[PDB]
Amino acid sequence: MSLVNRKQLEKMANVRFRTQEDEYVAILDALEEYHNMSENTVVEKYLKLKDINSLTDICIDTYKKSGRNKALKKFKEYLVTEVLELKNNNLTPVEKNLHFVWIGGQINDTAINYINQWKDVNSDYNVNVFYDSNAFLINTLKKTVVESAINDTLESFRENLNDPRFDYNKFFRKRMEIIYDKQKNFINYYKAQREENPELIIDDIVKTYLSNEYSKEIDELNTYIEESLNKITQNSGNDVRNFGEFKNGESFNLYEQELVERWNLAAASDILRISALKEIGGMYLDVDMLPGIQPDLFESIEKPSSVTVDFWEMTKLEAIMKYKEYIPEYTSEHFDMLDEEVQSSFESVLASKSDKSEIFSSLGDMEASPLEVKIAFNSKGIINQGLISVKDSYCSNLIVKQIENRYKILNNSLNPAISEDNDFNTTTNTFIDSIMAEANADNGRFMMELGKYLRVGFFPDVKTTINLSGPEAYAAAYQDLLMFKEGSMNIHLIEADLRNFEISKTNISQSTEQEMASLWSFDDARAKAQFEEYKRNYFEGAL
Ligand SMILES: O=c1ccn([C@@H]2O[C@H](COP(=O)(O)OP(=O)(O)O)[C@@H](O)[C@H]2O)c(=O)[nH]1
Ligand SMILES: OC[C@H]1O[C@H](O)[C@H](O)[C@@H](O)[C@@H]1O
Ligand SMILES: [Mn+2]
Repeated sequence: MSLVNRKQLEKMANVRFRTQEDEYVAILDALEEYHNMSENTVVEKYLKLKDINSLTDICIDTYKKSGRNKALKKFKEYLVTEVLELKNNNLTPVEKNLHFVWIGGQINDTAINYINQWKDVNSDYNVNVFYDSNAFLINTLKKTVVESAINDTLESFRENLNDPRFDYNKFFRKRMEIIYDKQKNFINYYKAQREENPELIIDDIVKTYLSNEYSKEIDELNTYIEESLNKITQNSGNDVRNFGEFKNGESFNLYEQELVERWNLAAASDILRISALKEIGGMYLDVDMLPGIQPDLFESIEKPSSVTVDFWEMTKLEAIMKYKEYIPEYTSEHFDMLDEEVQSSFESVLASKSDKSEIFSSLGDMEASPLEVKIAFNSKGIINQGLISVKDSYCSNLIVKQIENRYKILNNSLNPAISEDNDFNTTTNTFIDSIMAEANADNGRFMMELGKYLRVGFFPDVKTTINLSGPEAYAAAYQDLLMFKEGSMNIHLIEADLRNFEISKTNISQSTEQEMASLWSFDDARAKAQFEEYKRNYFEGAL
């Protein structure tokens, strides 16, 4: 399992009558050094392999027709394998912290109920539910602005809505234009207020705005802030405004951009979660994730052949919540579709258990490499709804830097476009023209995903966040690690590469009810059902 020594590499890369060139010798020296590093940190050894890798590339480029290159390229594969060896063999304890994030408003009971299942089965774990005490009204601001735009849009189309099958995309298109205008109005107000009185907090500005523009009662908004603050305080709340390292770092401006300007709480949470992991260590979880089910629990019950795996995984939790009642209002939509015999097998199994510890597994003493961040997987690949990292892991730093470099590219084209104070369509075109002029061979595909940034949260199937602060930033960091580099923009890693960094599937139950409804995005199917909902809501409005 050891990777090659100096002599073994000289045999490999041997070419009769060719002297060892300086750049060849350099690799050889560096390799022997690496084998003298028993007492060094894993990170120190990774950095050595990184330099060995860099010296190998130099040698290859310096002598492109060399009989050594075939073996040198082989040697590079060995370096990667060694990183995985290093990663898999030098494990340190994961700090016993569970980190949840809920920002922008009051947390609901169902989110708390999911959180308590984890608490209930991981008593040795300190729980953080990150919130922003300056920013409990962002969810209200977005809701009010979007509902206002919904109404203005219907009043624009009117009877044209009847006929024929009017293209519902026209609705969301016109509504985006109105949303962009209102949002710009607020952003302009926020910036004017901050520059007039830097002591003002987001919520002060938001409630004044809501009161001025939407005739909201600030007394009521005040009471909601009060209630939200109290509730999260009682539920392991941890204020972002006290997270000093995060506040003073280069990501905080990105966080606030998503929070205050774009109203994208999932993107804001993407930025927060990884800084929390870097700075504190532990395990990050989305509030719609539940503890792993005990593997032995349902073994005696065979999945019917007619039913898919993901369907079966949903019904397991639905079975649990039906008979054990751990979480109020939990759906049994799928469990109920089953044959009565299979339902009986579930209730007989669950009945033979008296404890929640017999139902959900505990996380226990986990360990992972100082090099890595482990990430959840689903049918579509990596997903950052579950993350595991020791404090200050090398990858956590790689991910933070990916996100920041991704936002730097975004904002370089976006800010000038927005500062021309034009409408949605003009702004969009200007921004895309700039994105296009700035794209090259190795970021092209990333750039194609940015063009859509301005509609995030407001138009169906706009998922740009994924490419900016979400899963693609992690894939890119992993490529950084295994490619011995920084700033990868073209992802070429395959599933098997990324599988190296996976969280064991048994540590998380992903197929939950709340996971089936995205809070920051919505698909075409959902867009259609919203649009018709809005049509009928409005018609019933004579009240
Ligand atoms: O109003 C909100 C909505 C979302 N989130 C955060 O965004 C995460 C991702 O939400 P969701 O699971 O809906 O995203 P998805 O898995 O559908 O991409 C949540 O767990 C929260 O951390 C938040 O803090 N406030
Ligand atoms: O990156 C956008 C989103 O991607 C994934 O769907 C994760 O579930 C979510 O937590 C994240 O916010
Ligand atoms: Mn989710």
